Amino acid sequence: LAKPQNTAEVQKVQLTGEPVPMARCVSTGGRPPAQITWHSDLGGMPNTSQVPGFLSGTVTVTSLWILVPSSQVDGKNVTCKVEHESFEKPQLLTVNLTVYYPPEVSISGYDNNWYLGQNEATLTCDARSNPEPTGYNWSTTMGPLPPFAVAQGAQLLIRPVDKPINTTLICNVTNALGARQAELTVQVKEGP
Ligand SMILES: *[C@@H]1O[C@H](CO[C@@H]2O[C@@H](C)[C@@H](O)[C@@H](O)[C@@H]2O)[C@@H](O[C@@H]2O[C@H](CO)[C@@H](O[C@@H]3O[C@H](CO)[C@@H](O)[C@H](O)[C@@H]3O)[C@H](O)[C@H]2NC(C)=O)[C@H](O)[C@H]1NC(C)=O
Ligand SMILES: *[C@@H]1O[C@H](CO)[C@@H](O[C@@H]2O[C@H](CO)[C@@H](O[C@@H]3O[C@H](CO)[C@@H](O)[C@H](O)[C@@H]3O)[C@H](O)[C@H]2NC(C)=O)[C@H](O)[C@H]1NC(C)=O
Ligand SMILES: *[C@@H]1O[C@H](CO)[C@@H](O[C@@H]2O[C@H](CO)[C@@H](O)[C@H](O)[C@H]2NC(C)=O)[C@H](O)[C@H]1NC(C)=O
Ligand SMILES: *[C@@H]1O[C@H](CO)[C@@H](O[C@@H]2O[C@H](CO)[C@@H](O)[C@H](O)[C@H]2NC(C)=O)[C@H](O)[C@H]1NC(C)=O
Ligand SMILES: *[C@@H]1O[C@H](CO)[C@@H](O)[C@H](O)[C@H]1NC(C)=O
Repeated sequence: LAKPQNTAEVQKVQLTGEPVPMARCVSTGGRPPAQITWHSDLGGMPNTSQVPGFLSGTVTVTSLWILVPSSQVDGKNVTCKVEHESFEKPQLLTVNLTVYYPPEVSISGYDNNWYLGQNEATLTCDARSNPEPTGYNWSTTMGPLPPFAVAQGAQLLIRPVDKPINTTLICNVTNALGARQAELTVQVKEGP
């Protein structure tokens, strides 16, 4: 028998409809051939294959992990387990998935309890994409931003109001692949 060594890269992927290979794992020069299995919180479909090795009697196994690409998987871990009767213990190889996609946006920092004459409250335009977003843009459903709302990069500062107002905000985010956007209505009364 022969002790074979192995590798594993990460096959970068876009947002195609079909299930494509997102991670490869390979054990070259096995005798006998090695056993390759995958383990992770988000299992899919592993497709294995093998070609003759270098020294007569050996075999190199090449297994790829196929899955239907999706935004929440970017950054997640996938582990390949190469087990063979010649190692001290089953060897473990881990890859760091990668998926490019348009920006998914949302706005936080608003508790329906906004009243007249309060202190400066600021909202953040939460956005998760790959690769990182290149530009942020604030505007209103009416066109230009009201005078009490001054834009600050990826955040919008809301100053004190003298009289009640209404305005649905829009955060247009642009990264290297596209440009998306969120919506959001905000109110300020008097009450107590
Ligand atoms: C901010 O807007 C509110 C109302 O907000 C409401 O929802 C928004 C998304 C828009 O669709 C608005 O058009 C809509 O009003 C203003 O106060 C609202 O005024 C309207 C009419 O002036 C009130 O209509 C009432 O409807 C109820 C039943 O739904 C009837 O019982 C009443 O008789 C009356 O017809 C509406 O009730 C009232 N909304 C609230 C929550 O009180 C508000 O004036 C505006 N801000 C400022 C500073 O003017
Ligand atoms: C897979 O690898 C990627 C990058 O190779 C990892 O992304 C990295 O995520 C960490 C934490 O989530 C980021 O580190 C933090 O950076 C900020 C700087 O903004 C710093 O303030 C923090 O103290 C911390 O160091 C890191 O920026 C980010 N890498 C890149 C290139 O953006 C990802 O976590 C890996 N995924 C898994 C499942 O291991
Ligand atoms: C694993 O993938 C291989 C190819 O990587 C599949 O082989 C294909 O087989 C289909 C029919 O089943 C053929 O139409 C293709 O030409 C083959 N593709 C290649 C690249 O050879 C194989 O079917 C897959 N294994 C399993 C068990 O599904
Ligand atoms: C995801 O994979 C990374 C490696 O890319 C893991 O990082 C290891 O963390 C352990 C314990 O924290 C360390 O002993 C190792 O040194 C780290 N690996 C490297 C190469 O530095 C991480 O544990 C994994 N996390 C998840 C959630 O899967
Ligand atoms: C968002 O910003 C991009 C970049 O300039 C622009 O082309 C696009 O028209 C904007 N989208 C909307 C809905 O305003």
